[PDB]
Amino acid sequence: GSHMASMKKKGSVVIVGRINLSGDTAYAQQTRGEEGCQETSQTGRDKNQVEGEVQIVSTATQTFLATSINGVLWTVYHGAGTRTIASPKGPVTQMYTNVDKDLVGWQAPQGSRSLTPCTCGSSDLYLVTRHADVIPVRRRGDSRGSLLSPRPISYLKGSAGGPLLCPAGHAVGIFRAAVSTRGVAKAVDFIPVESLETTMRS
Ligand SMILES: [Zn+2]
Repeated sequence: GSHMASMKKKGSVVIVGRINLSGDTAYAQQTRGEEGCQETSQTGRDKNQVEGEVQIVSTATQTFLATSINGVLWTVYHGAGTRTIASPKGPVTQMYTNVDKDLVGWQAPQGSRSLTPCTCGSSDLYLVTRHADVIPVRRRGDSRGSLLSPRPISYLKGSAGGPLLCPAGHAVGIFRAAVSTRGVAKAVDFIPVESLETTMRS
């Protein structure tokens, strides 16, 4: 049994900022502070204007990234779970949920812009972090790339759900997890865009 009257629900994922990639300079912009984030997570009602391809998103416990590709805002299951996302009309249910791929998605919010999936086959990639660093990554397999310059795992914490891009700025994948030893990240695991395309039926 249980005390049914006191049963709580997890809040929505809330967009709290974006990574601006539109000019020649990448930078993180915050669009909501912590108090507003908490309120918005509970109501699921977010009237803020959305712009851009890469959103900074938060739950009650974590902050990470989400990336629009082909009109779907994608992120990692390990960050978002099965949560709704806050929107101007209230909570929006996930359109895709795949724990096996560590992948979830919602319909892309009005005002967002989407990346296009890469078709170039290039192995020279670029990872965009939550701090708007653009880090060169050499692709090493279907789902892995090496950092040209290794760094402490702290640097990548909170970047899950962000994009890996080809030289032409098309989406190659979604960052999933760092590969590290003794706290040093030398590589990254990612969800390849073809996996998203198959999920979408595109
Ligand atoms: Zn490409």
